[PDB]
Amino acid sequence: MANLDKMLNTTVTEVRQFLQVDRVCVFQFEEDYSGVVVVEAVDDRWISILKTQVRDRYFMETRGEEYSHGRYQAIADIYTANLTECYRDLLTQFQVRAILAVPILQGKKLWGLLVAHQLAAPRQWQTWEIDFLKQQAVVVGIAIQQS
Ligand SMILES: *C(=C)[C@@H]1/C(=C/C2=NC(=C\c3[nH]c(/C=C4\NC(=O)C(C=C)=C4C)c(C)c3CCC(=O)O)/C(CCC(=O)O)=C2C)NC(=O)[C@@H]1C
Repeated sequence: MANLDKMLNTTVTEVRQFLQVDRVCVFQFEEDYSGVVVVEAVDDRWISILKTQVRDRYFMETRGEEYSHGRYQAIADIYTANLTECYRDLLTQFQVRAILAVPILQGKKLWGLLVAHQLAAPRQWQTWEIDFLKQQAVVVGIAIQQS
């Protein structure tokens, strides 16, 4: 079968349950580095962002180049982090307190992001959790090719 959608759904569920976080989702980039939240596991208590189309200026202007070379975002508390206003308001609209966002690659090509959000309260991200989510993104990268 190699059903990609099923594997991705299982992945984000697996991650959300194991890290005990409020949302894990996959953001898939369009050809211009806009994109869509294509798969999501979220706690019922918060609003689902599934299939939201996002036109993020940082991604669209850089064309993901930094994320293609392994940059990631790990922020425990988005209100004390130094974020520009419009990006903080996107996160606020997604009800985010803390964010761990890692690149999903096809070779060196940035295909999307694998993102964990904490929505209840801030949350320190541990070293291993960053490695965990990155390694999950590796597994997704393999699956995408062969889907
Ligand atoms: C203003 C014009 C807005 C805008 C600008 C910026 N976005 C920025 C960085 C950025 N954007 C993302 C995107 C997501 N985070 C998610 O959780 C999801 C979906 C589930 C998406 C699509 C991330 C991860 C980052 C961090 C990049 C990084 O620095 O590692 C920035 C730069 C950050 C800053 O200076 O605060 C700007 C500016 N994005 C908007 O949507 C509107 C258009």
